[PDB]
Amino acid sequence: GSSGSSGKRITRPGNTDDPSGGNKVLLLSIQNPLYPITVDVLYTVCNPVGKVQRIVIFKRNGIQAMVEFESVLCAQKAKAALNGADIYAGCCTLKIEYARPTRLNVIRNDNDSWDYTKPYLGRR
Repeated sequence: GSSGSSGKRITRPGNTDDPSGGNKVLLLSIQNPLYPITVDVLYTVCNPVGKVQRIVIFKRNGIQAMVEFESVLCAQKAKAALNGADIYAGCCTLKIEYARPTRLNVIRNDNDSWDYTKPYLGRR
């Protein structure tokens, strides 16, 4: 013979979430990028506001690119100065939007994505 009781209580790893907005990283979306938009084009109008950490240009349903800043503060100002900052003749408008993630990723250094923070990669 044998006998035993089995009991348990609901348990989840997830923790209370929050819509807390504000991050050093900002999702920049170029509007009507008829002309090729490289990290330079951005960092060019971005630097004028503050130091830039890195810029990753991806192609997902529209020429997009994420730009990170030293700290959040800088992001606040930069966001504005860039918010609606026309780059080309009535076109290539900048559409900044506090990205979801706070940290970015850069496989390698190229026109697509550039990493200023660490300019030392290939000591060829």
